Amino acid sequence: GDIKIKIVSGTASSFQSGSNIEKSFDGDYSTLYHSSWSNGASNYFPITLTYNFETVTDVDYLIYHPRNNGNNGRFKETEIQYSADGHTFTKLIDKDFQGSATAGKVTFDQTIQAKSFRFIVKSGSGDGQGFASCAEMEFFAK
Ligand SMILES: CC(=O)N[C@H]1[C@H](OC[C@H]2O[C@H](O[C@H](C)[C@H](N)C(=O)O)[C@H](NC(C)=O)[C@@H](O[C@@H]3O[C@H](CO)[C@H](O)[C@H](O)[C@H]3O)[C@H]2O)O[C@H](CO)[C@@H](O)[C@@H]1O
Ligand SMILES: [Ca+2]
Repeated sequence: GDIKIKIVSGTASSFQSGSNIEKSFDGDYSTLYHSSWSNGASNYFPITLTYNFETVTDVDYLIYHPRNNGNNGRFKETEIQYSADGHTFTKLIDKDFQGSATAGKVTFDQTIQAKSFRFIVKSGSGDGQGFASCAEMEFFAK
């Protein structure tokens, strides 16, 4: 029924080497995007994650999949943004994933036309002040 949108590239303002952003769109729920393990800085958060499609595309909802074992980096408070040209970004919604260990779905009020999505991760679960991590990020159209 629903169509999954292909993520072709992305960026992360913080990553641990070997755990860069593309590990969250490789289709494998065991591989992780993971922010830098050096999480002691006062300005460590927020962490900004950008997911890019090939072209502007119709999108109706997204699903964030946290790591399915371990508690380091489960998203908590975020701002979700998107962009129609990959450069200029528009606030979509504030979403609090609550540090949940299960998938978090966000359904948009209306279909949006996006080439890119961006997550401003303000907080995340884990040791110390927390981390940001993601097993898979998915985007769908109805
Ligand atoms: C024993 C020790 O050094 N404890 C310190 C504590 O370490 C936090 C650390 O604990 C576990 O890791 C151990 C060091 C060891 N490698 C192990 O496997 O037991 C956690 N691993 C597991 C499987 O539970 C570590 O989780 C990892 O953390 C990474 C980020 O650092 C990343 O998120 C990985 O994905 C994740 O598996 C981690 O929790 O740290 C405290 C304070 O920070 C210190 O006081 C202890 O001495
Ligand atoms: Ca993955």
